[PDB]
Amino acid sequence: DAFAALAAPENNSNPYEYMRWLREHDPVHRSASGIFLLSRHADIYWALKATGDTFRGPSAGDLARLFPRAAISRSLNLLASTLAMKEPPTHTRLRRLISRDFTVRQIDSLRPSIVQVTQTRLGNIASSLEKGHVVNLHEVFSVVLPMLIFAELFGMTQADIFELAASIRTILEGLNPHASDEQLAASDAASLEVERYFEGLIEKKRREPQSDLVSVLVSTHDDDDDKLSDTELISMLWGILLGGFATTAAMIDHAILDMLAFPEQRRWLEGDAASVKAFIEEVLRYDAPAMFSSIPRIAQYDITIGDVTIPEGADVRVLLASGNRDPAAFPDPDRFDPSRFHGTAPGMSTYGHVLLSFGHGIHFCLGAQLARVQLAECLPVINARFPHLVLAGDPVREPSAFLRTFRSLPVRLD
Ligand code: HEM
Ligand SMILES: C=C1C[C@@]23CC[C@H]4[C@@](C)(CCC[C@@]4(C)C(=O)O)[C@@H]2CC[C@@H]1C3
Repeated sequence: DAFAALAAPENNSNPYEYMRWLREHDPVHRSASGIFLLSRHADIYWALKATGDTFRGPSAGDLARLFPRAAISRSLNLLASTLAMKEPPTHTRLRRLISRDFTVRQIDSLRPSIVQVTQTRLGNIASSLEKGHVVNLHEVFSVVLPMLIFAELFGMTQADIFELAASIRTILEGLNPHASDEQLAASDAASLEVERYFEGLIEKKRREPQSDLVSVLVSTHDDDDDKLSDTELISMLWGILLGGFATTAAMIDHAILDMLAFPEQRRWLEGDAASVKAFIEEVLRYDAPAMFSSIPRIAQYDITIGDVTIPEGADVRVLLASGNRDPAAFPDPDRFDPSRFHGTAPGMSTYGHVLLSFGHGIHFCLGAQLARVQLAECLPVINARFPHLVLAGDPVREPSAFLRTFRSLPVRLD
């Protein structure tokens, strides 16, 4: 069972050796649960692009058949009504309600806050590091920047997002096939607390609307529940919150760790916009924040791939991280090399193969530009501010079945 392999402590630090074995010996892998896992870049790309007809989100019947605990799991039923589980026209309706605030144009208008938050945070980080303290950069920068920026966009107070960060982490870990009974229970319970917060937040924004995404969603719902039902509203709030910062923080963590691990590639962070972006794309390819997606893709046909046949109705997952290191798509895949993404469109290598960390197709990440811009603003500043930064020991990873997140990124000045 590949999902238990990826969650095993042995493979927590570097799971790519197992992923390499999986691509070569079982690329269309059937787990013990009957869930399939695609590890080759070309198959992952096809599955993502084919979502719509060949693959769809689960119906009511699929949900009961594949997730028998669904009637009992608050987290699973909240997921079932997010737009990531839907196809057009429903998917098109939901996405258009939220896409404006994530466009290039609107993300640009956040750059002053990103700079301000970055400079304010670093000024305090510098003060502590010049005394010779050790700083958990994950805790005091990597999570803080996207939490604050997301809260501003979404309509949450900074106090709210910090109060809920622990609930978010707990919810996220229950969203994978290897989740233990305890993790699933804890996830459902935290989803309840998050849902109660949003009930309070909805009434506040109903009575006090601002230029934030939650206010737009609530007014849309209040005006016409066929544009956004009560079920779709609460799943959207819960879902966007889940996706709003945890993976961005992990990207920042990975970027800092790559900065310190490969001093030769650090020069890319000192160049023009294109050179900085190229570094960030290679961070995303080299170690995706989500190894695979919690989102099920249900086969609408028997799908024969080589000698393996995926039966109709089967849940299929995509190992984004493995496709990112597939030598058929990225030569010398274990080399960290920003030149792959220099001068090209975002996510596209100079040889025409895409990174997969943001997905592809109808469910391509809504927040990709928001994530990329935050790191493009702060990473060159970190690099210039602290040239003598080093690790003060091994980073402590958040043990996860599928997310590549950290509990600590301990640094100090040399
Ligand atoms: C580096 C940071 C991020 C990564 C690696 C990431 C990853 C992903 C992936 C892999 C998917 C597709 C999942 C699938 O197709 O099964 C996705 C979709 C999505 N992401 Fe991102 N995400 C990031 C940041 C964000 C942020 C900051 C937001 C802010 C709202 C966000 C919102 C969404 C939404 C709404 C979708 C669903 C889009 C749709 O179904 O049409 N993500 N993300
Ligand atoms: C509104 C939503 C935002 C979304 C983005 C993708 C994200 C999840 C699924 C949470 C787990 C990690 C990750 C990266 C994944 O796909 O596994 C999240 C919750 C539900 C939907 C999709």
